[PDB]
Amino acid sequence: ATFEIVNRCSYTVWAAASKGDAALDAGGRQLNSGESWTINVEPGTNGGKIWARTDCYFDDSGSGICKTGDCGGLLRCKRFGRPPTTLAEFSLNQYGKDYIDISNIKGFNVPMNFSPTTRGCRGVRCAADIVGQCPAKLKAPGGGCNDACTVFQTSEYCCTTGKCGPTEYSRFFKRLCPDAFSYVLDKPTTVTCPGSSNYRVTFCPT
Repeated sequence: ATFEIVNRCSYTVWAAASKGDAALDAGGRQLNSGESWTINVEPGTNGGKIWARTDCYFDDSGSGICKTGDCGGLLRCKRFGRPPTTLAEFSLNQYGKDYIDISNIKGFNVPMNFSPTTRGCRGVRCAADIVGQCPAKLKAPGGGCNDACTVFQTSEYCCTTGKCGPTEYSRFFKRLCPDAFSYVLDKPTTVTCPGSSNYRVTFCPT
């Protein structure tokens, strides 16, 4: 499957793509403002994620740091990124269908649209100014808006027991972005697409 990753932000981002235990395609790349990078993701990929990283520095070997979304200091991510990270999430070719969503469960750094480029389903978007409106206690000094689990490490925010409800913090993410997951047990906003659809992830779509 192809994913065109497009940076419409006015700032550079370092895109990342991983399924947690491996890179997808090259795993990461710099995207200056306006650039597009198209990756290939193997059919059947389960639990894939794409995200933006901000304020990165990498040496000639591809090792360094980012302020949001850092994946073990690598340009080419093999693992998931450090919160806060707005997440484009997908599982492909799952009994004949693809499943896509956006999640704020690991916080928010960059606004995102995640849409199919082929027929048969809609896209999802979280493009509100979550960083600017972020509750004081969730603001990440390194940049972005943390989720409450990251900040407070409670069973209720992290849904550790698989019993948790919405919270004042989850409701903030949900109010700003109704079409993204705001906590682990949120009413799903997952979209079913035809198996083997192709996609575009756009940072700063509006």
